[PDB]
Amino acid sequence: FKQSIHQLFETQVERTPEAVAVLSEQGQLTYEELNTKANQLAHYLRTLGVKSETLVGVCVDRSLEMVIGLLAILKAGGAYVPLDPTYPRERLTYMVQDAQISVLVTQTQWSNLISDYQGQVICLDSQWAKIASYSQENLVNTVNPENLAYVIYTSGSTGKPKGVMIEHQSLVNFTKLAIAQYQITTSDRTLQFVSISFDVAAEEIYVTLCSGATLILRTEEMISSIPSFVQKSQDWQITVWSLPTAYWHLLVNELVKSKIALPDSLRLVIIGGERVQPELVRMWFKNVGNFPELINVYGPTEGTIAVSLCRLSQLTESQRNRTEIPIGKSLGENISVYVLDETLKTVPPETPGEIYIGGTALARGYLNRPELTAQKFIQDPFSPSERLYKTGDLGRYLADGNLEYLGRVDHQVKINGFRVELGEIETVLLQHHQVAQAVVIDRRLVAYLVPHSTEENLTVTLQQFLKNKLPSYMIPATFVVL
Ligand SMILES: Nc1ncnc2c1ncn2[C@@H]1O[C@H](COP(=O)(O)OC(=O)[C@@H](N)Cc2ccc(O)cc2)[C@@H](O)[C@H]1O
Repeated sequence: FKQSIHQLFETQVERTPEAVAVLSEQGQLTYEELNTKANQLAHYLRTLGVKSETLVGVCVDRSLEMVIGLLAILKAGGAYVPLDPTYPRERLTYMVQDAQISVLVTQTQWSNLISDYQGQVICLDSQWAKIASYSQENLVNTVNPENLAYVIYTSGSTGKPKGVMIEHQSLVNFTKLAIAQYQITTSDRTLQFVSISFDVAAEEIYVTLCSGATLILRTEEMISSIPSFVQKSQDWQITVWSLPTAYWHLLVNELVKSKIALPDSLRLVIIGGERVQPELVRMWFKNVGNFPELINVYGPTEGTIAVSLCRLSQLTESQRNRTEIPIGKSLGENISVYVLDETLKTVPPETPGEIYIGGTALARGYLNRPELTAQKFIQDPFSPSERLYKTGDLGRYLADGNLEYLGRVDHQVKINGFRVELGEIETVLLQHHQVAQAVVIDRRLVAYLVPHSTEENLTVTLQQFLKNKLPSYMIPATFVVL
């Protein structure tokens, strides 16, 4: 039963055309309108040469336009590549060249964001009268499940980011499994929180839209204070929150310090992205109790958003009084989450080892990084038709069957929720004329360096240098010398 993510969306549109698909502070779209507008744009893209396996850059901001754009690119048969407008010009230009993007779906306010850009550009804000002249009908057969849906960049330890290539089939599998796992229904209202730079945005978007619920797009201003976040969520009657762990940590502190009530519509809170602090888990249970439901979700971008989950509100008191909160069990039967030793053998329960993913969840690979792909995406020695992804994460299965996350073997970390390779930062500082050798460590980032020639504005200088190359969260707050 072959399916693309947009076909899944198209089935829902057919079921509930008049339901509200997407709401922002500025306007809303029904399923039918979202669909017809995405089709107009997709037909336009097809006339720009977009077809299966074509990478299309997306540099939009969180808005109805953004959702139209993503869906249109998928319907046209292309794969989208998020280009985060907050990244420096040099980084975005690099990704555009690396990926060979020749179509860019953007907005006039982000013009001049790519250096030397020679391809086709569509500005959704200024060119909508033209896109309105294209067909409103669903496109047929533009893609197969093994075709790409998105290529998303993540931090690279050798000094540049690399694209993780996700096929429709893994994404459709994730989406189907997640809807059933979360029990999403046509009554739910999901807050879209994270930038499309994080694969978690796809969770929020496609889980919502392919189940018939209402996607509610946040503003920048609503997250800067927890009370505003909660109150706005209450005004919106939000039923599902999807939160980066570091943000939920903040939220828990604030809930209790203050005497803030959760929205009465909220039924489910999904968290992930890093190790949840058992103490804050205990504090959530003491002050909030078992409703809303709280779920800890785990996985790398390379396993299509998530591969496991643990329902924290279903844990016993003593399962929660441990020092590690579990990441749980596989999202589904066709996804394997192994703890293996160094010869790729499974180990007895409660023995630590490295986490490997198998089955439907796997990315195709890294884009234009054959050596890195071969090293991470390994042929399964005991199942030769299949691959395993080496997560770099240490874990162990408990006797009760739940997986525990035990840390990293390497120097990847999370800074303010964002995936960071410390070697990326290290590798980039080296390129500067007055840096001879360098080491960056957490925690949160502190840089350690031996200059060629010191001078007393080296902190502000090296930060200026990094500001034009790396995202701001990769910029160490402090530096150290000797
Ligand atoms: N829950 C949990 N605990 C401990 N460590 C976690 C974790 N989730 C993810 N990690 C760590 O982050 C790495 C993967 O980083 P990523 O490729 O940036 O992607 C993600 O974190 C998300 N794809 C996970 C996720 C899914 C769904 C959801 O609602 C929120 C988050 C892992 O290798 C691990 O180190």
